[PDB]
Amino acid sequence: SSHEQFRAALQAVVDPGDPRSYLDNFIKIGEGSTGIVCIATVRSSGKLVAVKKMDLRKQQRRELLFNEVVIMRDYQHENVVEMYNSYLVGDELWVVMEFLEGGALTDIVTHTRMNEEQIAAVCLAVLQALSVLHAQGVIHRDIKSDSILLTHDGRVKLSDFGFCAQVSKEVPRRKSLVGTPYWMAPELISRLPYGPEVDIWSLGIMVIEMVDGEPPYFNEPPLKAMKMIRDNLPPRLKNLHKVSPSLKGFLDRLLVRDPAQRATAAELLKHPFLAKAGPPASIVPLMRQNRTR
Ligand SMILES: CNC(=O)c1cncc2[nH]nc(C(C)C)c12
Repeated sequence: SSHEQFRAALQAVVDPGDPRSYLDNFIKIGEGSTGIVCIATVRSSGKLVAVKKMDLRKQQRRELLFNEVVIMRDYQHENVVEMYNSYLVGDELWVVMEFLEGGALTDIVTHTRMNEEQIAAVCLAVLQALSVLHAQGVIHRDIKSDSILLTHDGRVKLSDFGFCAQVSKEVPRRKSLVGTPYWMAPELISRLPYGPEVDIWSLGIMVIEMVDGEPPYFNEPPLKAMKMIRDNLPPRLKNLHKVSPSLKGFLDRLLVRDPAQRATAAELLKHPFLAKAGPPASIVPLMRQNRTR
């Protein structure tokens, strides 16, 4: 009933019709917090696309599903996953989007050791995406390795906008407790009204993923890790001796407890650490299909 009501709402904003009419060979390739991801073949072309399928009845905040169509309509960009169409299919929202065949950054940080050229490439690409989003008041709010996808040729794109929000003159700060515990900014855990700064903190934690292979406190259960992030000084690299002074200096601009003193995306784009960034090709050897070839 509220379900039926919500379906009818989603229909108002999505494309008409049914992509099963033009896609074949759905194969499940992963699951996130809002739904599953399949690849599919476009029948006419043989081209591959990704289809995110999000059940309207299995969301913590089902109104956040509108984030998909806000981003799709308004905030497309070369470092954001291309989103082609959205549909209401039975009790699910489907988004047909680009297939990022280089996979998620998670697989790389789990199995591989990135060098600083590679790390600098990912950070530069993400910061390009964030500078543009933040300038328009869009906060991603779930920055972590799982949200960073790669093309086959090593180009970096943000994905998983399901938890994003907008700030504006009339709504200058957000308050919602949103994100993934280990990556959450301390002001957000503290329930202080917050802005785009929270994404810069989360990026800092992703740098720690890239250097150490996991976020701080990853062995603690989530409710307990958030307490630690809230209460303690900024987390430290397990492997400080393994990072250049340039990278440590960069990281120290991200993991600042006071949001007003944290570097902004625009400022971070000028950091000397990012001069180390290799081209997309530098990332390609880390990918599953290449690293044991
Ligand atoms: C883990 N996340 C996803 O699987 C995903 C999410 N949104 C868009 C996508 N395009 N291509 C993929 C996979 C190939 C990584 C995705």
